[PDB]
Amino acid sequence: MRVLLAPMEGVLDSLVRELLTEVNDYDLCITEFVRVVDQLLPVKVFHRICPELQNASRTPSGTLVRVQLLGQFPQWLAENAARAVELGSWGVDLNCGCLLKDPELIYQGAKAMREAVPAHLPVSVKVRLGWDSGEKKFEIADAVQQAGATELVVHGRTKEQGYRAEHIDWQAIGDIRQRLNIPVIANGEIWDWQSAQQCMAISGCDAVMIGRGALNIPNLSRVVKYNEPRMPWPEVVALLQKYTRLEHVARIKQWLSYLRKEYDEATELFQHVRVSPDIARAIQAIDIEK
Ligand SMILES: Cc1cc2nc3c(=O)[nH]c(=O)nc-3n(C[C@H](O)[C@H](O)[C@H](O)COP(=O)(O)O)c2cc1C
Repeated sequence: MRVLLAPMEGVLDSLVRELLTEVNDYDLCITEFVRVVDQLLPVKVFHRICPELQNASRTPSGTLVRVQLLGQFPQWLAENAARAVELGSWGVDLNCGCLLKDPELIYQGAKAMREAVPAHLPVSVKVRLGWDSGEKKFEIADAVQQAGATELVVHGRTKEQGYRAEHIDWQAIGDIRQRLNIPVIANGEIWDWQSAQQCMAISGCDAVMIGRGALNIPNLSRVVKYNEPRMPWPEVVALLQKYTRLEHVARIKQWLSYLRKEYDEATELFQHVRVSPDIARAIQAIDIEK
């Protein structure tokens, strides 16, 4: 089984990647997107989004990270893809879900990137089922394969369905997988060991990507792969303590907000820390127990 850590712009950055990968077995993390328009972005932008590039594309604990690009113009997707790779990125990812209601644009963008990235390095594309309909989710999928992309992440909802749980369609992901000859990584609504098993049995995918769930349960990759139990609240606290010592984070409150769905003890700690960065002391104060 492969488990990928999703890109979560405004939630996951290099610090949380280093934190999480330490206590997980993610096969690969995708960075938050590098926004591409019509310019080659400076080296400094890539290093800042992806500090791992200077560590052979790995978090300190050794988990691979891949730079993601977001954009439309194939020429510039290609030049930025080449630069990502020159700087050390283990392949490059293309965001087509945060998007493109034209399979031709996905085809051209991914192709330019494939040709611009050294053939032995992966070029992956992340998509949704469709814009306002999942009709010809095959067109999109065909586009990606025909472009020469290495693998396809499919978020099992259309753009309009947003993040509504009742709209997740793992079977659609399966129909795409049956049709293609590159790996399909199932994404969306994977929260625990059982939902992962349900997803893979229905889609037939042996690879999944987890986003929001990876914050609700900090060791979700090990939960999914090994049916490890969820990380114990004292360990979560110990982890949030380590987070404070990694150095300005208001993402801490955001994380605690995520943790409220799974850990009862998080709702009180959320209220405490909600309402200056003395929050560091408050968190660092707690004795583990309990
Ligand atoms: C806050 C937030 C930020 C996201 N940022 C990105 C992103 O930068 N690039 C991308 O391809 N998808 C992004 N996504 C989409 C997710 O990676 C993922 O496909 C989606 O959350 C569904 O997976 P999940 O149900 O496991 O969370 C983002 C989603 C959320 C909620």
